[PDB]
Amino acid sequence: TLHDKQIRICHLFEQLSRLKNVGKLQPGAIFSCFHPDHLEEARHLYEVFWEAGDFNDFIEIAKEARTFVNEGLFAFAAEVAVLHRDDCKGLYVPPVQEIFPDKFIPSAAINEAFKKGNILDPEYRLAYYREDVGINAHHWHWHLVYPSTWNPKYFGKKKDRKGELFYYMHQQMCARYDCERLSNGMHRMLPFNNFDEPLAGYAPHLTHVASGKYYSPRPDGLKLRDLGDIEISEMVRMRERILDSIHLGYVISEDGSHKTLDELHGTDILGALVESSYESVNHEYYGNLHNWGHVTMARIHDPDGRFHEEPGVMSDTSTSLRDPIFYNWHRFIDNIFHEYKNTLKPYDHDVLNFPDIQVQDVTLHARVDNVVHTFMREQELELKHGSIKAKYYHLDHEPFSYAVNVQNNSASDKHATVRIFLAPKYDELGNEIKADELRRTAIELDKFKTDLHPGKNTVVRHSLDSSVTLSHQPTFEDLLSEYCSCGWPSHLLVPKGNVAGMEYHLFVMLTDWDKDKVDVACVDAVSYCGARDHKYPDKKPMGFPFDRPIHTEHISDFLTNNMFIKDIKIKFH
Ligand SMILES: [Cu+2]
Ligand SMILES: [Cu+2]
Repeated sequence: TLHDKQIRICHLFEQLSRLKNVGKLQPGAIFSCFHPDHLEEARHLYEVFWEAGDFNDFIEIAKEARTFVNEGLFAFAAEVAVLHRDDCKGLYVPPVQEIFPDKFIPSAAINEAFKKGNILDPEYRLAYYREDVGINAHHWHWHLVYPSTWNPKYFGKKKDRKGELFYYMHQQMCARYDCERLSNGMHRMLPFNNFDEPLAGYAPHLTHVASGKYYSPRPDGLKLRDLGDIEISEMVRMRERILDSIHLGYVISEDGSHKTLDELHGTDILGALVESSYESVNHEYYGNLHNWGHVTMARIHDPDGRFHEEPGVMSDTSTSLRDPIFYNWHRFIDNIFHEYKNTLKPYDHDVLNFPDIQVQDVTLHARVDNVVHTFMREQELELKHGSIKAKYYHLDHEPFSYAVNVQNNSASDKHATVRIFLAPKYDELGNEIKADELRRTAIELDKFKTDLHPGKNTVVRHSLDSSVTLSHQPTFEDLLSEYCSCGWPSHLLVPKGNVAGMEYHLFVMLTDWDKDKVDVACVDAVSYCGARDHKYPDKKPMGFPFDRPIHTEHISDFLTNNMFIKDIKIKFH
């Protein structure tokens, strides 16, 4: 954690733009976080970096490898290294939007400051969400804490419930996007499940200064076609083999034997073979579905390379959320997991009820009570480390707090985990969204431990303490819970809502912490990012109580005593 070490790490990712089997991908080219060949070389470099004898040696071969290796590859590999090396514990890694400002700021803005029009598509209304600097940044960091190439034996340690977190992090990005479509009066996103459908287009307007090239645009009307490395009918075959297994209740291992998709580990098993991580039980049979969709959608404009055009924004984790088809593709992937959760039996009163506890009231305090206000806000970005500043505007909300009045009818002190979620009340056509439909649109706002003393209790919690968000990201000139960069953007905690004020259900559930607790640095954004070197500190399935099918029609009829829904309104300006 010495400042000396931080400054040295800070120099490694300064103006970016034994090592035999590294240096296959060219400098200047756009690195793909999803293509198998690209990730294999990324693995080799972070393996060299973790094998390095000490911090003196790690900085040495690293300083050495960046002079000839691709800068995307190097950044990926160097961040996995800083994050997992014991000697690097305490050290931050500098903002990705500062390393490569050209992946977060428009091509025009970069051009308009190098040594110094009107809207025609409704999707532009949602650019505040998809093109947000912090959301794209988070997505980069999330995949580096949880990489698909992670080999648990090599590193001597497991990433707990990584397959289940792949599912949950991506289900939440989709659920949060839909709250933004409905906020803007639009329908919920449809899944790209017929692979013969023509895709809608997107032009990213992002240059790749390192070579004077760009992330290739996608016109409207192209349909997925076979690339040299994969055929589309092979992806249809992977989807069918997975649904098969989901409906049978078991998965077939490489040795031909049957692993069962039980309630404990089934989501994790399935997450490992759908994304396709190293931990997949049978890669030759189930494939690499999620990651091959990213690749075929990213190179759809040049399936076989003859045009020598770079991939689209879908090939990178720092830019894929910008593209509207990211959500179509991930709602299709979320449907695979949703088809599995539906084979699970609805929770019983016993698993939901926390018996002597009764939540009596919930109030959101914020200028006007039970109303949250959002607006746009400017921020600058320093471009001199990856040029000087560039201003942009993002969604932000006003600070708020929750006041939950609990009644502990026990004669002793209980310990509870307060679970807070937010879900829209109506759809864009004024209809009440039924209980089961809410499962797909409920976003996690918080999860924290509280102590309940007998009788009346009033739990106060502040929006800034949210277990979903990153509370701090120090700039490059700052470096010259803690030190990790994963976490949802604070300014994007709740949705935009509209000018009249949109209705949202604020759900609060209190469960028994002595049943949820599992046995720690970087728990700032625990919900979405987990904890460093520790297993996920909640035994309940991610998204509880919304992951299994709810058979009641209205969600208020689903409520037990330890649950409460307060209807609030989010208003924009
Ligand atoms: Cu992702
Ligand atoms: Cu993805």
